[PDB]
Amino acid sequence: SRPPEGWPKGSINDMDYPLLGSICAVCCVFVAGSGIWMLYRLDLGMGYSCKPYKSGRAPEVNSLSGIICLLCGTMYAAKSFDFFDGGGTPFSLNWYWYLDYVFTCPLLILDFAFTLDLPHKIRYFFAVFLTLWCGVAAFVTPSAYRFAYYALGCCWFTPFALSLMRHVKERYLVYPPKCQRWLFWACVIFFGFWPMFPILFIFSWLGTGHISQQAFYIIHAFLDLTCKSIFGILMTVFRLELEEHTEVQGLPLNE
Amino acid sequence: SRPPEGWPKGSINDMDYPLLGSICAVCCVFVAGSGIWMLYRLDLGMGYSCKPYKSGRAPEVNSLSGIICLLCGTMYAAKSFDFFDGGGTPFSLNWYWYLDYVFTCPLLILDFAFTLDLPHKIRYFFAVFLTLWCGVAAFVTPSAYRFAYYALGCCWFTPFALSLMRHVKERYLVYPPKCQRWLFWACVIFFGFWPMFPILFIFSWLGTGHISQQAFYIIHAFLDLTCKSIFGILMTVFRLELEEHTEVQGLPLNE
Amino acid sequence: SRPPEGWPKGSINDMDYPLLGSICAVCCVFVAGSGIWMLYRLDLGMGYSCKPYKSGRAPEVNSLSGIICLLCGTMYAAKSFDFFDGGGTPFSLNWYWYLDYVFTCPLLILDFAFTLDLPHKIRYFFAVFLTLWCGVAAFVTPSAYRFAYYALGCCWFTPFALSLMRHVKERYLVYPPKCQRWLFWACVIFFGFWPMFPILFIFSWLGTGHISQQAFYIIHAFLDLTCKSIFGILMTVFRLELEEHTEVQGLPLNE
Ligand SMILES: *C/C=C(C)/C=C/C=C(C)/C=C/C1=C(C)CCCC1(C)C
Ligand SMILES: *C/C=C(C)/C=C/C=C(C)/C=C/C1=C(C)CCCC1(C)C
Ligand SMILES: *C/C=C(C)/C=C/C=C(C)/C=C/C1=C(C)CCCC1(C)C
Repeated sequence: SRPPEGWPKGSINDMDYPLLGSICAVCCVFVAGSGIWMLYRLDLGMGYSCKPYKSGRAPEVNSLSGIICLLCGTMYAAKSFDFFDGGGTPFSLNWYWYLDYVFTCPLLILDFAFTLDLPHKIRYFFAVFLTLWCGVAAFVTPSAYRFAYYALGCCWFTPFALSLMRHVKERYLVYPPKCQRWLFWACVIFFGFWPMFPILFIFSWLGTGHISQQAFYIIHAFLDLTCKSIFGILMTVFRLELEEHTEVQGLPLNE
Repeated sequence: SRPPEGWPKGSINDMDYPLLGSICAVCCVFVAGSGIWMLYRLDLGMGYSCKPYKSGRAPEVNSLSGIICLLCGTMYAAKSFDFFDGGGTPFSLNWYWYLDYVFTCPLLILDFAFTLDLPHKIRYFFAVFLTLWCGVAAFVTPSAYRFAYYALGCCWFTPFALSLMRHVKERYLVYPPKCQRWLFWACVIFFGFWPMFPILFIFSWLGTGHISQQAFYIIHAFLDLTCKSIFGILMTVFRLELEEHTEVQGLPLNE
Repeated sequence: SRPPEGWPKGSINDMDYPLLGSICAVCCVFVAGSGIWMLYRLDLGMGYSCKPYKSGRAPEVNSLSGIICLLCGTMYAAKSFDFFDGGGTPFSLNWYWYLDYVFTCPLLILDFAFTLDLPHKIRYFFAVFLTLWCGVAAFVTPSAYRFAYYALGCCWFTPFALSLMRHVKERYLVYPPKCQRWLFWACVIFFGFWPMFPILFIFSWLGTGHISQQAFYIIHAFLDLTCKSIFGILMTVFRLELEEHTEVQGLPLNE
């Protein structure tokens, strides 16, 4: 991909590769670290009290928050190696925008859906999956059909966002107030930050032209830290509060 | 992919791109529309009587018919954008024949297998998956090993077709006559149309040479409409008849 | 991929393609054959006595050993067609080292994990998946970041190997001595041979330079025969011994 004489001067690929490499490297360590904390604490037991799991194992699906973090962090390690190697390398996760997200965003929606017991888990998964594929297509397409792909993207996303809103709202009163606190912050992230991604696309170098490819890399690093690690920690703490109420103390869910 | 001077005149890629774009666009709307009807009716309740689901949710796997339709329709939107953009675009679902089917055909077999309660669901899934990958390989390979890939394809498909025949036949008498009617039409499609795909490959421009790449695109649009939408509607109506008998009226399956 | 004038003389791709084709072809037949035996015997019933399954079906997950074999054998058929066609063909499973393993190795770990009832099945799956992706990246990367990808690979693999060791050791005394015999050989393969793959990478033409690309193809054919077929047969016989004890004879697991 990289011209043997380096990227052209005025090229969108004429970036500060050392800085980009560095930023991915730190993001790699914090996101992966958060995942290790998540799996560790999950194994410790149920609730803050750390009541022993009857089976001696946590439920399989509780592992998704941590796994998503370890997977996102591993991709940030790859992304770093590409930047430090100057970009345009044979195995570049920095070349096809959104391809990495095809793997992590559908897992995030499942994690949220198992944690709250939302209906229509298969639908939510495919809604998210198709949305990210439209993004990928949108980014590689140089014609105006760029915006045909983007719109097709928005067609999937909008009914997904509104459906999820209604479903979370229905379950938000089932949980006790202590649980309700963590659920609030996770909703802020989901409904605050997920819309940021398509709004950013419009102002990028592929739309209006306000945001450079370099700034775009740095911004997605902050967004990935928030949408994976912090969200992950919020799901973990939400599940600890929930277990303390229902399992350690034996109380019942409003429902 | 597209030469800057357009496709050569005698080229297999010298096609009526406006017509192809148009045809994919209509197929996109009908297939996606059918899927929306499928998920809507599923949510309404069990049977024609629309008896409330006890849990308040349909079973997850009942969503596959509709999902398959929404996924196939979304790919027909992509295929349209590629044709209208003249073909050979960076994100072309019209370039690698059969790649799209790698995602939808294994889902169709699961849908049919959950609906009838066939054995060996994991086997059926991988049988179908491998068959379509052989097709993909067959299409990109320009040598005579084209027919080595095709044969390897047929090796997977033939024992799958015969195994399924036997398994459907065993379950066809379990169901009441009203159900038996819909099951018949779905079998016609599965055993009539699925064989059409490999028979078409032989007469294509990659075999004998009777069918042009353009005609081939138009024919697969009709086959996708039949194998996804109509099949989908037949599964839906079959499940409505079945639920009316077993759930609303409480009758028992012959079995 | 292949220069129209053939591969250069001193090229790593100047190989004995007839011999390579031949070797893949035999490996294809034995691995696929073993899989057919595996599914056949599974269908026969529970234990050596072949006690009828109550449901009339084997459990779905017992099919994985055979499926993995049929999938690996099918890829060896593809690999053969590529070698006989001289290499560098459009659908070459011989071009991107380790890509094929991305599909089979995570399935092997699930098969082993369902058979022994190991905890953390989702974690084990993703540990293996990410490791093989690091291999793929390592192989295509020509820079020294080759060894950054390899190390990242080893970061996933090492905690996986040690975790599995501890978990198998905990379950190895649950099973009766007759079962314990087969479990021993399967552990030899898993802990003997899986480490062979990264040790080979170091001595290859991409590391020190002791092992040629040709020898490397032949060695992986022997390793795939051992890690898929023989392992597969060991899992099958282990499950037959186990069922004879617990199901046919009704005895209890130490646990
Ligand atoms: C961890 C990364 C996350 C949560 C990413 C989410 C990304 C989106 C919600 C992206 C949405 C898009 C559209 C709605 C349409 C156009 C293309 C996208 C991918 C930017
Ligand atoms: C919705 C699309 C469907 C149901 C497609 C099915 C396609 C096949 C059954 C194709 C079969 C093939 C072979 C049996 C061998 C050669 C290659 C194929 C893919 C044409
Ligand atoms: C059937 C094939 C099997 C069991 C292959 C297993 C392969 C590995 C365990 C490979 C391991 C690697 C590393 C630990 C790091 C570097 C890259 C690999 C893929 C060679």
